[PDB]
Amino acid sequence: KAEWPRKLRSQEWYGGTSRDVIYHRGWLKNQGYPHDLFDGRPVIGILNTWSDMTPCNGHLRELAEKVKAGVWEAGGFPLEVPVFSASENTFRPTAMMYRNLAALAVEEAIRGQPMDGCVLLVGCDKTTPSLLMGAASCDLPSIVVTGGPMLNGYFRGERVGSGTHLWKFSEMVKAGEMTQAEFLEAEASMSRSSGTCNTMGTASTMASMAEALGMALSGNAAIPGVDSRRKVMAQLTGRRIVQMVKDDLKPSEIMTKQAFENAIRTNAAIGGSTNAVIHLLAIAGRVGIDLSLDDWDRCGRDVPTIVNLMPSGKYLMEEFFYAGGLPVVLKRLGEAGLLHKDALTVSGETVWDEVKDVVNWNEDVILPAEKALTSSGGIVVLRGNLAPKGAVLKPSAASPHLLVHKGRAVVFEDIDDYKAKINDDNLDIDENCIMVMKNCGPKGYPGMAEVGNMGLPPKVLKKGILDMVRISDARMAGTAYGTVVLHTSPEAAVGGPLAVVKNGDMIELDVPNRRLHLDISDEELARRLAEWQPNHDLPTSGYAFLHQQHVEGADTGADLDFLKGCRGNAVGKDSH
Amino acid sequence: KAEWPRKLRSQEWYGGTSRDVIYHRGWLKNQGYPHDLFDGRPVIGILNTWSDMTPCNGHLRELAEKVKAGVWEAGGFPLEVPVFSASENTFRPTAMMYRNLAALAVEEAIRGQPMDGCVLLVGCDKTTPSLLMGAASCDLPSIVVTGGPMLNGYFRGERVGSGTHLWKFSEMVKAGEMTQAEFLEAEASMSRSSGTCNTMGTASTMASMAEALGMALSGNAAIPGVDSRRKVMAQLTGRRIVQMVKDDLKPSEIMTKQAFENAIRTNAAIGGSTNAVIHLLAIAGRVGIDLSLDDWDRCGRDVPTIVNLMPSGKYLMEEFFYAGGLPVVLKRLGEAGLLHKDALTVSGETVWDEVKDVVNWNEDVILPAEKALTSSGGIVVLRGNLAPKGAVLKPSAASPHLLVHKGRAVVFEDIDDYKAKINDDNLDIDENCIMVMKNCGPKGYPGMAEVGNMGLPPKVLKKGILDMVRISDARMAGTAYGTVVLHTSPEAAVGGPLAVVKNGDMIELDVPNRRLHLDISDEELARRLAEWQPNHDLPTSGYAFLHQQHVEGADTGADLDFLKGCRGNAVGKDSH
Amino acid sequence: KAEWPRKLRSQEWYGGTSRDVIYHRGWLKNQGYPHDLFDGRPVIGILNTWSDMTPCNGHLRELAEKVKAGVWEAGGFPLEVPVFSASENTFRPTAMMYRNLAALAVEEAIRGQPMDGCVLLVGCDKTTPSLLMGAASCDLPSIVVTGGPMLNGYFRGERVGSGTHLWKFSEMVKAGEMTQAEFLEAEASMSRSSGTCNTMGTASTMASMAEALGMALSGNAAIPGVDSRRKVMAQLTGRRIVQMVKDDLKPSEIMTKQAFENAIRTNAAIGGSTNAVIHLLAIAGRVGIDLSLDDWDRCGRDVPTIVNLMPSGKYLMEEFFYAGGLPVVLKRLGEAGLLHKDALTVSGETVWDEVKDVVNWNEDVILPAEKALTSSGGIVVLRGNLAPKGAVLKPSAASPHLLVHKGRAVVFEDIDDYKAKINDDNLDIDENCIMVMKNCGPKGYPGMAEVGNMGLPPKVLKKGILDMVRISDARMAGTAYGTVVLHTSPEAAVGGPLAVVKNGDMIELDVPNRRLHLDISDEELARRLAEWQPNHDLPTSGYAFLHQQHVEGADTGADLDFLKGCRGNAVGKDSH
Ligand code: FES
Ligand code: FES
Ligand code: FES
Ligand SMILES: [Mg+2]
Ligand SMILES: [Mg+2]
Ligand SMILES: [Mg+2]
Repeated sequence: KAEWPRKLRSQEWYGGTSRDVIYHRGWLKNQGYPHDLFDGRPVIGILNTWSDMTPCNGHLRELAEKVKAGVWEAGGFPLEVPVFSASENTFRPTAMMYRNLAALAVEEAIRGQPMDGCVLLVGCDKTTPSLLMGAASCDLPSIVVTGGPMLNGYFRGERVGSGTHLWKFSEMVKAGEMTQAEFLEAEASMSRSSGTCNTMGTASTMASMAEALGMALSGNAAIPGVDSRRKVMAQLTGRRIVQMVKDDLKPSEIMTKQAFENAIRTNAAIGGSTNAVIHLLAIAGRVGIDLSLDDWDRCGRDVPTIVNLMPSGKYLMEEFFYAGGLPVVLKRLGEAGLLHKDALTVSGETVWDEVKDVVNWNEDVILPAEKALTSSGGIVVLRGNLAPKGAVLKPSAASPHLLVHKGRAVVFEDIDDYKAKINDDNLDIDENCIMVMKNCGPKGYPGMAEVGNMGLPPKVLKKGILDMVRISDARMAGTAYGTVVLHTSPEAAVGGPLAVVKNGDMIELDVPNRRLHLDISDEELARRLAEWQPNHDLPTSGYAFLHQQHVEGADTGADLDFLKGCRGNAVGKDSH
Repeated sequence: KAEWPRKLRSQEWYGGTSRDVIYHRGWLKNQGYPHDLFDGRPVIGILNTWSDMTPCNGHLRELAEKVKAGVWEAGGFPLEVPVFSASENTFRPTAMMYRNLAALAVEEAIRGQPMDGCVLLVGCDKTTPSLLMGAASCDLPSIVVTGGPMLNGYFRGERVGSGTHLWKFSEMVKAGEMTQAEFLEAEASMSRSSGTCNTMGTASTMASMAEALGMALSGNAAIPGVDSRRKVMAQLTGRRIVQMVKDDLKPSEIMTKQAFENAIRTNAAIGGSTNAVIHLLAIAGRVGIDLSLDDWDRCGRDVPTIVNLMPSGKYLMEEFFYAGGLPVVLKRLGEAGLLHKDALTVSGETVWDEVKDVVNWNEDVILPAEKALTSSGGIVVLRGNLAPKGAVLKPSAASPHLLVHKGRAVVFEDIDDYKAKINDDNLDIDENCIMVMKNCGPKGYPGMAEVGNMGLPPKVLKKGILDMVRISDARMAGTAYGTVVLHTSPEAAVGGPLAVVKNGDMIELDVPNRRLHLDISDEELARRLAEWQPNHDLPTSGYAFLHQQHVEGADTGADLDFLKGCRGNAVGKDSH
Repeated sequence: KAEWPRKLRSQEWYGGTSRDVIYHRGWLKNQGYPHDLFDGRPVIGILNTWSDMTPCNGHLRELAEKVKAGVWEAGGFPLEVPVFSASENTFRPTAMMYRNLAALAVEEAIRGQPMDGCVLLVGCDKTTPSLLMGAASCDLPSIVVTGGPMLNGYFRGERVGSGTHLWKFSEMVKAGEMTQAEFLEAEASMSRSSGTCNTMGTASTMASMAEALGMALSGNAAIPGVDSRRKVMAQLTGRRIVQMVKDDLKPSEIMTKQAFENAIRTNAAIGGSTNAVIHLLAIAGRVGIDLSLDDWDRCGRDVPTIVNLMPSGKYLMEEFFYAGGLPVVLKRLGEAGLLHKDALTVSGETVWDEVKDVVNWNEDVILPAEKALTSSGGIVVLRGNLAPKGAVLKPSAASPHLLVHKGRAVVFEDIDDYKAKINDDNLDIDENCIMVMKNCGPKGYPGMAEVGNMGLPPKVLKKGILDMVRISDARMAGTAYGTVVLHTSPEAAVGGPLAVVKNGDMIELDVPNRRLHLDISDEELARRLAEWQPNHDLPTSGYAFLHQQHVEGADTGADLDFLKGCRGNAVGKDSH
């Protein structure tokens, strides 16, 4: 470890008696700080994604105060810094488009200001990855505090998740099976405490990825946003980041290729969102680890999903927490040759040393190896002429008889074409057809929306059929079922083969052999591709234009090309 | 109703251009208020019992902000006013001693300052009664906001209440049946969100009493302190109190003898704390309603306890809430000739009009009339030479074979004598003995502590016996079982017959006939009483002295004598 | 000093593993505190008089957060506790009546809860004395944080104080010499930042008394409530109180008879409010120091008033601060044999060691000894048959030719009689008359209002006469001029000789000889006194009744009799 005492980067702002420093120090003193706070003790930036418009993060200012208390206790100097908050439930066209913008803004807010370490206060879907991406591109000691999930929803005395019962309550408000005064009580019971989606959606998955990567204190992922112990862990986190600054325990020493592999296997074990694939690839591209879609494939194999939570299962995050949460799961991976046991965490201990003594307190929700939901619930990476740079599928959430399936393509040229055609009873489609949607990726939608879980055509569900093969260049909510191929790359909008799929074309899906094949000749594919031109709207100005010019494919994390890698934390030139 | 517009009492401070008013108005303007806020619109005092030392009320400042928003929306002028917070879990000798002091301080803070209406932000045990007592002695329009109970505690995957498992975890930390690192996780799971005790203890009972008296919006009692809908109800409350000021909807028009009777029957139906007896008698003595121990007896009869919650039952407040909470219970009392249906509430509607359409969503926790826990779970008032001014007992929590019981007295001269003798194996006591404790009432303890649920002597539980008859002048937690006689009045310390009970004396308890008899001659009782002198310590100064001089007996609510009644809201003389 | 480590009184609540302690500790943990905060480190109660209805204290919650940060830094456990806030600008009949009630409530909030030390967050007039009174009756280590004065008011480009220009702007709104839109800008400029009255009124005087008694860090009195350095001093105060708990630096070791004498001389040097006499006598009666009106007389002599501030002078608190504030003044008293130099302060250093090196930066506001306003600007204590227990007068604010004056009495039987008669042109009064007002003391007004600075009769000011001798049993604002005799004791309402003064009686005022004489025979005084009966209204219930029964005279500080003295900090009996 590094020498303590030493001159930290904040002392470039706050150390000495040159005119430069009495400007910086004397200005900050107008908020009323004792002079010894500028003596070179660690200055801790608390990066807070709280916003009134990101209700998933509604309690994060209370957590900031707990962090602050911990920094004070440990003799640091805490400064809260709000950062761009990309909420999935408010941002249009899709929060995924603004993740890279939050990451840019976080990076520059870190490097450009006198902070020595970082607490990443996160919660809603895209906050966790964008803060880790921006923090990783600076490589100052950083630690994640997770907001935590909402409590269980109870409407009429039954367990309702968040986003699950969106179908029944909209179907019933129009089909007259409930009042409007009945419907307002129903909505008020789905999201009834501060916090994130309480299924194994993107928020729960990314909190789990943060803890499994070792970037948060052990136990961080599953505490309800509203439990006392979430405040406790916030204050302990504030104590810890001061020591981490002294020791210079940097993210590049935590997010090693072995830690990413631990996260991949944890994603399998928890049945986590397919969004974690895109985000971990993006975070690794900031740290500078070589991580690929193929790493997701090889490390995901033969890891049973063990947590019995919707969508894949029965319970919600509350129960996952009361059973011991993510540590119990990490133990089991360690008891099976799947965990890299000696991976360093932010506590200074190894992941195995943190988890090895925890007890599973409800085997109904953290299942024994025998009663697991799937024996290989990792994500699979399909390749072929239709996805030359790769596509992903969650086999746990699929239908056995459709894992190997060939069928004829019904094509939707974009999201509007899909909504026009799907419910139309004139559409030529049966259950062996393969639904194919284009122009839904990063550049195409724009922003790669969660439209990949296309709803089946009404004339197909009338037969009592619940699943069909669907392919697109889009994403999918962590909450989903069905045999869905996602993140098809290159996306249609950049001229990938998926752009030139026509109705009637034969498509073969072969998951056991990781194959996804468009059954046309190489000549016909070549001539269809040479004829291609970008049919979607091209922005001419604004951030939309920037994203259109610079976003990459979901196969490498869908980052902006000029933002890949780590640019360090060197202090910039002085402003006077 | 009253005339609106009109000159409200705040305009004595803030209306006109006399020097008196530009002092008052001009000073308050240093916090930055537009001038039209002083135009005579309702000035709403938000009386907040939040404190860092009353963790039951930990989230009340967040609720104050929701109330404030509602007052703003409705065109009032909101001003937060902290008031004395008597927390049962911090205050020694007992929070009951400071309830009257909080009520005094609340009363004077209302009458002495320019507020036209009151929001009573309450939660922990004694806050609800002391704020209602002080507000009732002013009779300005007032409305109660309840903090709400803590979530269910889960330690190892089983439901633990608050205060229930205090026995097992202390027994096991010393008997070595769990680590110290195991014990710290256990404690951190008993009280794991902001709020009050989540059984049918004094806090849940007094929240229910407030709603049943109609002094809070319907649905107020059972929302977890931490549920979104508790904030919603806070904001609606802030809107409503502005209209109530305009209409002059005063507490004296809500807390009618019929409303108190509705509360008494609700206490029976919910199996509520015996503390509600003392508090409702105290609140009624401020409003000026004639309510007596006998009213508790007659109105409590033949009301089954229907809510299946500890101590009397199986579940906790969370489940009571998800089933529909107190409105469901008030409906059932209305569907049975037990409710005064036309009693006015603070909403402007009648109690029956508020509840009549609500649905019971879990009959396991709000039981049908057939499966009720007791068919007459009201409280009973015992009288006799031993309690000439009355004593109370909760028959639901008693043992059938001990409802009628005569036995010989084992006397404990005070609380110290009890702890010295109870575990001593030399003590002459069997299970037919009647345990009798003195000097535990208002003047005696001092403050009437919750020591009435005396623990049995170890040599008696060795036989597998769980209950004995106990008598004292003390109180009991809302959480309790056993055949216990409470609030024996006059207390021992003021020379009531309980003072002169000696070991070996025959005592008869006869609940069906409301009898509690000390079997000695009237001559022997007279000569024992003439010999009496006050053996406990007499304070010479401080608040303890004031309480010693002026507190009355638990039979009339244990208020201070010079604080009984309503002194109105007349503006006092001007300070210059 | 005392042993550190040791078991502090909070460990009676939070130390061990008995059931008693897991109740207390486990409950407080619902706000989310790490377990080691209960390890016996100092628990610091931050007693906060903030209220939306005490605008003088409007920024005190921000200061509480600065204190909290300091307690955290020093390894204590900070808990904010709101206390009763007696604001002079809102409370009717007068905040003086509620000072003893705030002191009672503060005392019991300290002794009854698990705090080891106290930060007294104060500001508006009566907050400082009531918190010191309550804290002194417990004698736990305590330290004062002062809110600070408002900035200078500027209306039209001239310096206006707070309360000074109340005459001109009310005279002009009715005499048409300004618009109503002009008048609203004028009021908005008198009180234009958060803080207390910015003259040498009661708030500035009591802040100065706290610093001179050594109960606040040096420099505490004069920082504008709104200056950055007031937040700095709050945080330093939070650091310091943790050490003070460890060292057991108690108020009884700071408020020695020598410290009170230092305050008396400081009051003279600053030309402080006559209210400080009543409050210091009250505080000393809690500590148990023998301090008397005579101590005020002897120690006040020959101390020139040096601070050039209204009412006695030209500038306001802002300028007093920029010149060095109270330390500069304490130095000068030390450079003149007037200071007890070795008096201990809360910093651990002596008062002289704190101040001895400070520099006077504006001798226009802290005057040299030559240019002083008065050479003996202490307060004088008059005695005689008319004030047998004493009366006070500020000679600086008097008229030289009226210091020795005999005249005939014009009597006002109470405050209502005065307002009825004073402006009536039929009243038999010239400038040699001595105006005498009764029934304005503690029991009489009730509450001893600031009505002693009676306005002269219009027919007297028409001659260009600005001063007349006035006598009453009332108080006076810190802001005042004129030859006024105050705090006449015993007050009229308790049968003091002032009760039986009749029109035409000769009264002699002789300040140089400390004499105030009612020129009637001892026989006529005796028979007038035997005929006396209490003509004012007697309260029958409520706090008014309590005050009527128990308040004493202004000659001993006007405390409640049963609240005099120190009752210690012994932990009370356990509540279960
Ligand atoms: S919307 Fe924020 S967690 Fe799903
Ligand atoms: S201690 Fe506050 S609710 Fe029981
Ligand atoms: S009114 Fe609060 S300082 Fe004068
Ligand atoms: Mg999402
Ligand atoms: Mg209780
Ligand atoms: Mg004053």
